[PDB]
Amino acid sequence: GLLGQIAAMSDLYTKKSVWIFGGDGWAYDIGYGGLDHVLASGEDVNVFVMDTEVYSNTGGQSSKATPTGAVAKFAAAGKRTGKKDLARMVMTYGYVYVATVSMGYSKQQFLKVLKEAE
Amino acid sequence: GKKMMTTDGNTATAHVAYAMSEVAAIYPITPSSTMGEEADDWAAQGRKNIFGQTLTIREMQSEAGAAGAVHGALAAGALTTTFTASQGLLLMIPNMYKISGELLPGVFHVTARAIAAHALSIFGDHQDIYAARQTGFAMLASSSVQEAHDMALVAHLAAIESNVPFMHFFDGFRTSHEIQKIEVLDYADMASLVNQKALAEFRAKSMNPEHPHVRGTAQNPDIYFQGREAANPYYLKVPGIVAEYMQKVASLTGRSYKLFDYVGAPDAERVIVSMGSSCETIEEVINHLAAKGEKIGLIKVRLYRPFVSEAFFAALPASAKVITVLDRTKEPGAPGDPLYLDVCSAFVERGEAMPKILAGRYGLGSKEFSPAMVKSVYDNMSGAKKNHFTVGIEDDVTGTSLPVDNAFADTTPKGTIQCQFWGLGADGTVGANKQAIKIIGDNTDLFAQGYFSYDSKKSGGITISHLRFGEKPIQSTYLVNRADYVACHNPAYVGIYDILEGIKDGGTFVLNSPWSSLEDMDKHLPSGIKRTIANKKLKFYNIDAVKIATDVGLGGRINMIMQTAFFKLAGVLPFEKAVDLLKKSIHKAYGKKGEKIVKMNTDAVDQAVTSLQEFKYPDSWKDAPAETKAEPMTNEFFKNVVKPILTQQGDKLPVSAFEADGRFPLGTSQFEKRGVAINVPQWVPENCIQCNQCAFVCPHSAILPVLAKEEELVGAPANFTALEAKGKELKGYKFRIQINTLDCMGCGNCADICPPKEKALVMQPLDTQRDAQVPNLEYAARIPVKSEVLPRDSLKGSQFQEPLMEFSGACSGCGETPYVRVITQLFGERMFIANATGCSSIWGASAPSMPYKTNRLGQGPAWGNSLFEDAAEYGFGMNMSMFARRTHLADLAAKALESDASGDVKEALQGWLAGKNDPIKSKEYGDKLKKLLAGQKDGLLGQIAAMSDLYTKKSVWIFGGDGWAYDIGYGGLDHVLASGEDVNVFVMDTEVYSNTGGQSSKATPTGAVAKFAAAGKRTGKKDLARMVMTYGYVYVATVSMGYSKQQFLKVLKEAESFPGPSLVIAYATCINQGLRKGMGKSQDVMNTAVKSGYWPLFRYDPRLAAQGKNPFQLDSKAPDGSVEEFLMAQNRFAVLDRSFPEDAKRLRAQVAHELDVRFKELEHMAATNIFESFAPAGGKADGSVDFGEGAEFCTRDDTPMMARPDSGEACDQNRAGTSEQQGDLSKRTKK
Amino acid sequence: DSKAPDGSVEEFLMAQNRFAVLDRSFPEDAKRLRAQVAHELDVRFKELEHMAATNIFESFAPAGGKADGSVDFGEGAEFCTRDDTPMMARPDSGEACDQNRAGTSEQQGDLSKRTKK
Amino acid sequence: GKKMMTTDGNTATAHVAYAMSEVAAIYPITPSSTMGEEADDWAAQGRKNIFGQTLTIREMQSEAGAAGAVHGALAAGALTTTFTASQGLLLMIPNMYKISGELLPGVFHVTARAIAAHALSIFGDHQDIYAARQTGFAMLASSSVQEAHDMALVAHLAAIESNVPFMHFFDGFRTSHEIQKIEVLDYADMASLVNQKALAEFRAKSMNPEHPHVRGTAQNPDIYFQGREAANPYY
Amino acid sequence: VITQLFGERMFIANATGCSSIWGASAPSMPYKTNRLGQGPAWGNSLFEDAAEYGFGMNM
Amino acid sequence: KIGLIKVRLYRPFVSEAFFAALPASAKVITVLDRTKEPGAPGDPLYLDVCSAFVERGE
Ligand SMILES: Cc1ncc(C[n+]2csc(CCOP(=O)(O)OP(=O)(O)O)c2C)c(N)n1
Ligand SMILES: Cc1ncc(C[n+]2csc(CCOP(=O)(O)OP(=O)(O)O)c2C)c(N)n1
Ligand code: SF4
Ligand code: SF4
Ligand code: SF4
Ligand SMILES: [Ca+2]
Ligand SMILES: [Ca+2]
Repeated sequence: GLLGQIAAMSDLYTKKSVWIFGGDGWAYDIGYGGLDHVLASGEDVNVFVMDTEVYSNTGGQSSKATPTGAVAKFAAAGKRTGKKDLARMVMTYGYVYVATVSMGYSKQQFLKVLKEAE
Repeated sequence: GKKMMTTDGNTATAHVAYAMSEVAAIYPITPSSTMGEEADDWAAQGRKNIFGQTLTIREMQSEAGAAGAVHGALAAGALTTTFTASQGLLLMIPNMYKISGELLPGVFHVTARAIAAHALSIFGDHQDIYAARQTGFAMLASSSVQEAHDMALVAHLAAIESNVPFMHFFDGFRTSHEIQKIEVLDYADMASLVNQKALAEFRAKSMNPEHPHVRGTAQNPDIYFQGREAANPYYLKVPGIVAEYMQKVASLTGRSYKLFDYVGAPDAERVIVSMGSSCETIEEVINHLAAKGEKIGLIKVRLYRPFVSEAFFAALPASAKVITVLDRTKEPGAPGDPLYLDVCSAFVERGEAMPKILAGRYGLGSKEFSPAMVKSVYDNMSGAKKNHFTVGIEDDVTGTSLPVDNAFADTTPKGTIQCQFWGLGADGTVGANKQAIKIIGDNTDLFAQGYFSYDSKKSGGITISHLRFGEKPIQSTYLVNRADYVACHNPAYVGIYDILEGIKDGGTFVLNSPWSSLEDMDKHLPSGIKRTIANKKLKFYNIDAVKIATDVGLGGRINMIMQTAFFKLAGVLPFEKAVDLLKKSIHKAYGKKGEKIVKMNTDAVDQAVTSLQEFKYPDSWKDAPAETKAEPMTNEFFKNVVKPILTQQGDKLPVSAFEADGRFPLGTSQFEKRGVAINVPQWVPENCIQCNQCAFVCPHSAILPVLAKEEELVGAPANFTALEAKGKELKGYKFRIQINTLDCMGCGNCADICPPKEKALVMQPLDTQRDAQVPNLEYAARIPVKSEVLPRDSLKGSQFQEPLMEFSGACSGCGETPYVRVITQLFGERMFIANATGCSSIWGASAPSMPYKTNRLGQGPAWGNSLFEDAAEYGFGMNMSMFARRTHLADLAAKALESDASGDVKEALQGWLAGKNDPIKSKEYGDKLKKLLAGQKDGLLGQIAAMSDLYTKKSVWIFGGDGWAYDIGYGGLDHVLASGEDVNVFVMDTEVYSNTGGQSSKATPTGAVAKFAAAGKRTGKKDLARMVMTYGYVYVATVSMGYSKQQFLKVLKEAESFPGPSLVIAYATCINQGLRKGMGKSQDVMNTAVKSGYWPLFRYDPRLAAQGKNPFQLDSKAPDGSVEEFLMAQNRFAVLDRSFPEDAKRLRAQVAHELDVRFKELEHMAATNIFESFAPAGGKADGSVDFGEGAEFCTRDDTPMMARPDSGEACDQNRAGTSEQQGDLSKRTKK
Repeated sequence: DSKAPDGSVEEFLMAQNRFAVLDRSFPEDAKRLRAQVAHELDVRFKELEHMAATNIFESFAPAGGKADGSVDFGEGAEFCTRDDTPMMARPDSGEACDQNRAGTSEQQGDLSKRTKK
Repeated sequence: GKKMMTTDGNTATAHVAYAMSEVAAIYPITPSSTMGEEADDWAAQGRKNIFGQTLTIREMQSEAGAAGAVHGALAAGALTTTFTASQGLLLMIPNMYKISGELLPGVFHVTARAIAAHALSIFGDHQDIYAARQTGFAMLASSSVQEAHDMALVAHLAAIESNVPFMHFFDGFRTSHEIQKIEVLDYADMASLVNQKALAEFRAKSMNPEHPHVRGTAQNPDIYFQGREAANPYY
Repeated sequence: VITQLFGERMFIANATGCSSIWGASAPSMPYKTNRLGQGPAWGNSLFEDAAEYGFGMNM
Repeated sequence: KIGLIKVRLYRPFVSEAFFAALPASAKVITVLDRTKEPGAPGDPLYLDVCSAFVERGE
């Protein structure tokens, strides 16, 4: 009974950290609409976007995250449009922790964001 | 244990799903929307599932999102569900492969619905389940409300044990929406059938950081093929597991099932294989025919996947000499449909007898599958043996349909009352019907069935109900044809519709009408009806429900009276129990605001019963004879297609009546003149200040401003009164406000906003107006619209334009139509409209009636609904086509200038080339050219002559509401907008998913009460405007008609002209927001929305940034404390107050704080020196370069994904370090 | 967390082939765009600056309320809140109401207060 | 006329697609990514299609977006294409029904690829084409690089004339990525096989505010079943 | 480092892309458990739905 | 004595043409499918060919 039940749910005792991993092509393009919804849902999940500023894995195709003038696939003369501002875009909600980072610059600030975001 | 219950198939299944689920990721899609909503209300009421917990429901942005959420949950150990249909289902296909791929106990309940091909459909068929045929999910079909409950249970238990997901489907509407008296089960019983060892294992196999594993891996060719076959043992066991559970449940229920089940004669020679609800009706006919000695049978399929041939056969009689497989779908180009294809493979694979299998199709899009049709399927087996036929349609083009004989007898069991009720929307007929079913079914032990035909018209639409009671279970899954009792609750029907079709001899018939005397009665009822009433020997009862209702105090509300007539004259119950049972319910329901209401209802029942006596009639009726057609000119098409459909005779149209690609011509709305407003605004010339705010406001184009110079007003009616025209430019004309009292919904909007104290427009009952205002309208209709006299886009001048969208089947005082009408009053002649699904498409394109029309010149909005999920990317498609086709024209024109073409021709040509993108010059010049190249057919010049529908710049619009723009279609809206190309998106904001049930959208406000936001949304509105304003190159503006019509026009003009993307979000009212004082108060409300600070009006136009000016302009002033008096005026906000004051007072403060912040942020943006500059575009020029040229290190990997045709040249893969590390190294060994 | 731009921009862009190829092969266009990017980061960072300094801003609550209770947007509403469409039809729907065809409340009343009899 | 060329199945087909298309709404998905990229570099190099115009390629946010863009273009009169595989294809299913539903000459070139079930796969098989079996699109398979060129041509011309969209598929990697010495055709020859009466009609049947019509309508049960069978003569 | 901080108790819903390609190409899998047998529960749903997938787990 | 029918036009599936390619001496015929529909009674190509053979009635 009861006590035994709880004994069996031991892989639920300690709070878990739900992460959502993906790059710029997913977060800014194909998966954005969803990224946005989940983020607007206000529940406790953590999304980490690795920004390469293009669709890497498949051929370096230009993504909505690719910068003005960067040369990628379908942006063969250098992208003629600005980077999609996802950060300022989701910062409009007000209830979503939003941060950007760069390892080469501050590893301290990266850790401060990991600790704060989670 | 067991519990009697009288409900539909949806809730029948949502009963079982809530019980067996721990999580539900959801999304609204007709006809399955209910299930998710009930799953949600129940959870909101503390209801516990089998584990004693309330359900976790969450609403996703789309059903693909829901599919993925359902996937992650199962992966994570929770048992999960989802409800979906047609397109929703298609979007869940990718996941479904992953879900069964990873062997998870998912369960999808789908109310099988048709797929949108030439046209869309909310109705029922198997096009969507068959689309998921290969995903790997098991499929189990229920063919009746009782079966939806059981089969849903089977599907859950079997999933848990087998680890193979299950999709349980039932026909959309014909089962999902059929009320029927069934037996349900207690959660404890469902709980008791659960394999715990299996369930505890699902738990351990799951994801968990305490004992992790990786799933989803990418596999090569060496191991993919194997790992794919590794799940076989499971699919081998999923059938026995289903059989095991059909058996266990039967143990508790008494209702037994088999994978495939036979019904009919043991020595039947002609057997039918069906699936879904057709079986019930087929079974019902089988009995009839068999009682007569016929050797016919039926195999109802339950478990469609996996398809156990062994079990198929165990249900097919050995004497079957011919067998036809009925499929509720159409796979264009296959050699046969799925079910038929499956059965065949069994027969060949069996290698013995071969009964001659015939294939047939029925019910697509909820087409009827009545008994006569089944008789026909059968007769075919013994007669012609036409293979690959259709039943239910007259296929005169391909000639594949079976003939149908309606003289076929009635086949319902002995002792069955069949009823039909004809009513007007919102007269409570349907409600009463659902009530009479609970009442009868709960206090008698007769089976009750109820099905309700509706109307595509949102306001004043008709509604016909079909009820059935009988001592035997009702297997009639078809509409009622031989009615015992037919009731007509709206006198207007008698004349227009076929009220008495099929009524049985001596069948009672009641009519709500004030023609109490043989005199009036005689001066209204048509010949056909008096006759019908006569030769068939009917029991005609006339009742003036309106008056008795007014009399007894119920303010002319006929529901309770017409409810009395049923109970009394229906023949289902003995008089004393009938009137007994009725009163007992008057108290249960009611007992609201005390006794008064109650008693006042009781009295209605009384006098209802008292005044309810047979209308006695003259034998003369037997040959009452024919009337004359006071018919107007209506088109060759209205005459032939749109009228027949509107008068409930569309089934009668053969396939040749419809266009292969399903298109429809515009303006069929013009000839409708429903004339259902109760009160219609009437003009008062002596008060009109001549302003054109009334028409500009009419959500249906009911008001028509006439400006006619005096000699056009000659044969004008005596009463065609007109004022002198105020204005400089306006002097030789007389201006009149013409009320179209037959295309008005009597919303009251115009009069309510009409400016003068002594109103110019006043509401008057339709009958004080119509006689005089009908002919005047016509007159005013064949008078020229003064498009050029005033500035097109000036409030007054706009109302002097041809409205290219009129009389939509949208609600009275709808908040969407005023906008879209003026949008066409400004760009109509050259616009493309890509309409996202929602009220826009529903009111804008419900066959046969189409609001949008062409102008005097035959041009108007090219209209098309792609889907719901992709309106923008669809309108981006058109945009691209115009680029290419318009570019072709320009290279061709550019070429003609190098020819021996006329000088004039060349002069038009460069002018055009120079003004291609000017909607003035492009036309000014294209017309010169259209005349100049007239007749031209040879080479270059001829080519350009043929591309004349490309000469003038077109306006590409993308229409959709908040659910599309903020949710399902956002991702796309965003992309198209980021694309920077010239398209215009117009979002009608209702702050919820209107069209389908007022479900909460990501645009719904803090504390607004919608579906899935049942305690008032506990999150802020998604700020789309500020969200897209971050790009910097997208024109973004918000508007509100009630506040500034001038600013609306300034936004239309500015948005359409910005050489690039434009976003226009408009506050739109809705029946769903629940405006306390009426939709007439709509304009006043949009207006309060801006004053209150609730909805501020701004504009972000990048060309200002181009001139060094700040592109952000506020247009609304700071908040003025109206907020609360604004919120508390909409039921959406006020219900939460009534029912959750402590929580509600909190949230209206949240919203009052939010609008206060957003507006303070809107303030220093207007004042910001910092800002995002602008360039329309301008550079590129021929030249391509790969990111890989002249790079030093490798720029690609050894992966097969990066391999390209010209790849493979060597480079530095970075394995040897940095340049300087490579060199400091070389400079450290050298040798 | 980062400080203002320090003119590194071009020496940064010109270091990645993604940006440098366009230079090699489209100098006239490339010199233009690296200026665009140098202008953009200059704007975004100036906007990133007065946000850090803004007194105006969006407040926060993790969540906390609801509690058992469900209510349809249709309760105690005066006019109809649903249509005759088959899409809106629900299990417990069908009770009569004012479909707005007869006008606004006050228009209904000024009318009653104008015939009465 | 004819031209010897030694290439893979992808470019073998992208040769024909660029020639027969006026618009391409696109999205990258292995193994079919090449086609779209070549369609794009070529356009960037002034290359002309059979009408003497360079191709209009645009990259969407997903292939469902590309499916919808492909739909709006055809509706709007332009002949259109798209390249896709496995999941990309599955996302184009809803539109595909609308595309053949409204009888438009679309053409989808898919390098048939496996579907992600227990695991994902970029490799080749017919799990994705068979998934679109019922959308109403015609299907024509090529079984070798030489056949990808021809069959792609057949698929374009037949679409123009029949008004029934075409999906032309070849195995992913085993054909899409197999270099082989083949014989191609000049655009002028492809141009010469085009039914002009059919093409000029595709143009007139199209959307245009000068002569509008409404498509996409919501139909009830009285007329849905019929209007659905109304396209039979075509198939 | 994200795992050097939360590894023992994390769910990872990986969108397709280099993440899943480098993070889960059978037979070789980078992610490991700790001295105690616990580590990141890893799974690639699809490309189009990484977030809504990780929202599923959350639910 | 072995043969092969390479299918070109899979949809629409013209049975008439299917047959016009199958030798009259075919005594056994195996339909190869490059796919796996879990739980169907056979794959698409195989399913199609069958319906032709039964529908042919010889
Ligand atoms: C539905 C779908 N469409 C297309 C693809 C092909 N694909 C996978 S990787 C890739 C792009 C990867 O994007 P990004 O997030 O930038 O990844 P990274 O740069 O980190 O590799 C795409 C389009 C896919 N897997 N699924
Ligand atoms: C892919 C898909 N999912 C679900 C639906 C069901 N449906 C159509 S209308 C509706 C919501 C309409 O949204 P909104 O834009 O708010 O429309 P309006 O308020 O203007 O009616 C939905 C979900 C659909 N048509 N297609
Ligand atoms: S009451 Fe409404 S529908 Fe009638 S004319 Fe006025 S605005 Fe139009
Ligand atoms: S709103 Fe009133 S005053 Fe103005 S044009 Fe209409 S009827 Fe006349
Ligand atoms: S938007 Fe609202 S008011 Fe308008 S048609 Fe839709 S449900 Fe009716
Ligand atoms: Ca967090
Ligand atoms: Ca524009």
